[PDB]
Amino acid sequence: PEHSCDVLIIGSGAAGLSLALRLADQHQVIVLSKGPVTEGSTFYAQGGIAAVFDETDSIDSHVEDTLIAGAGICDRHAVEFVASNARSCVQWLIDQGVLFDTHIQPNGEESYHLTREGGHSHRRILHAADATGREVETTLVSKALNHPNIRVLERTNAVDLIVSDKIGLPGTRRVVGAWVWNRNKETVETCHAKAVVLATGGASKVYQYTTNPDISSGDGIAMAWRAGCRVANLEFNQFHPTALYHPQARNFLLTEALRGEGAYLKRPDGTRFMPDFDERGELAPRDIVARAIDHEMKRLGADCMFLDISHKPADFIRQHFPMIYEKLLGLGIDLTQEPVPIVPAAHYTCGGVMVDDHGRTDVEGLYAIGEVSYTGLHGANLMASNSLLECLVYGWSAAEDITRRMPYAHDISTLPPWDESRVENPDERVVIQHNWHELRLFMWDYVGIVRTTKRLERALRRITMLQQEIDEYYAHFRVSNNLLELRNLVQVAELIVRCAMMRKESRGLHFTLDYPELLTHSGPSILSP
Ligand SMILES: Cc1cc2nc3c(=O)[nH]c(=O)nc-3n(C[C@H](O)[C@H](O)[C@H](O)COP(=O)(O)OP(=O)(O)OC[C@H]3O[C@@H](n4cnc5c(N)ncnc54)[C@H](O)[C@@H]3O)c2cc1C
Ligand code: NA
Repeated sequence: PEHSCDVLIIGSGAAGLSLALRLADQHQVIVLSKGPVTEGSTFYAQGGIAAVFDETDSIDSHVEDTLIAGAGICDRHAVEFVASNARSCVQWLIDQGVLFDTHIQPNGEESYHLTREGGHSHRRILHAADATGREVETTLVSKALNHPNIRVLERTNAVDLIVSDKIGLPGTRRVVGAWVWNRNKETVETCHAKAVVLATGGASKVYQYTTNPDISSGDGIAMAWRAGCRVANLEFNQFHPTALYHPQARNFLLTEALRGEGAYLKRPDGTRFMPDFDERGELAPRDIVARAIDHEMKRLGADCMFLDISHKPADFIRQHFPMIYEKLLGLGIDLTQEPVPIVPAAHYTCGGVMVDDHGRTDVEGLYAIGEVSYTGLHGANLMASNSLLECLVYGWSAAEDITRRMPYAHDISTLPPWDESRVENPDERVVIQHNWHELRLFMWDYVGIVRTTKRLERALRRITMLQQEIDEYYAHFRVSNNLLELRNLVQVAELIVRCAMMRKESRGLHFTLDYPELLTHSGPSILSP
């Protein structure tokens, strides 16, 4: 028909492309990508992927580090599980063409050089200079493009998934495709499939400041919800503690790896502030550091803080942080000689769509893996470099489950075409622009790093106004990117806030002045549609 395949993968970053390869030798796969095929967080990951490779290190530490960085609510099977398959998955990646920095020199022979970021307690982060992402994305991309059974559809923005009991199909609720805005030809076309996989990324763009590409609008979280999936833990959004505070800093992240190799966190006056907050100093986990930086900006009334690796050999630095060095230089900053100004910005969505060990969601035929998901691995706070890591493990387990299921799968039926609504309004379009800004601004102030019930009230009320306001002014409006994206950001913002109002405690990334203490029995926050 319009478009047909066996497995439709929505998203083409680490989660999707990698899942796509595993499926390719025996399935017909179509990977969508809302912008160019490589635009996505993955392409921008710097510091690398955690796995366990050193004789000295052990799966045990990597788990325990994760259970700690997760502030008590990581789900254990989930952490071990995943702790227990990296390299293999990491190895798989390598067997695909990925080149991680080789050492040269244990004191006998060559290996994979390894960094560390906060919460780690052994060195096990494979990287490629200070720009792992480019190497992974670039490669999975190239493999998927040169494979007969995977069709890559760029500039294709999914709008919603097709659920059988919603289009009068009979049988249990299950996904059977998605309607997609074909950016280039400006229609919504229909894509049929036997399995749909959400690999869309996260949502940090709901926040005014973020380390993210402009794609990270939470679309798949929203799609899944509109389709019936429960979602969880969306109050746990991570604000990476060191993003560049420079006017031309579109949105840039200085890797945690910097701290991992000696970088320092300083006050505008030169002093190191972390030890006022946590023995773990520069390498404590992110909810705690981000909070400290936030605390100090407020107390001091300062625009910012600084990241300094000067104390270190120009050469070390330039060989281990090429990309960041090349690029702070264009902004007339010398990572080699000066402290860089940095601020905490929205970086990763710890929560998302509930899914089990094979990436399955609550709706048959619908999977989700990667940042768009919630597995239990990150509890209340991700540990650095577990993210790409989750993307890979779940692309595997999911490939396995699907593969086993495809042979018994129902035959690809015809579907209703999307009802292109078609009204226009040059001015109201602009308004859709005001609202996006509006949202991102109030979520920063009202569902940010420090929180209170009363601010969460303000946030929900404003989101409610936005949704009422949207049904009313943009239910008949012709599809477009901005409108698609705004419906999604607003939807996801609701789940975030509602999840945040449920937690009567301060844990991991959720900190609220009205409950500074810990409950003794916690768990995830769960919302169902
Ligand atoms: C600056 C930065 C650095 C990072 N560095 C690291 C690191 O070194 N190590 C690590 O583990 N993690 C790192 N992360 C976190 C980790 O990078 C991400 O969580 C991971 O890349 C998420 O990948 P993904 O496959 O799940 O989604 P993404 O790579 O973000 O891609 C999602 C894909 O979904 C597609 N998509 C989204 N919405 C739609 C839609 N509506 N319709 C159709 N397609 C859609 C997008 O087009 C995109 O192709 C970093 C993140 C950032 C932002
Ligand atoms: Na997630």
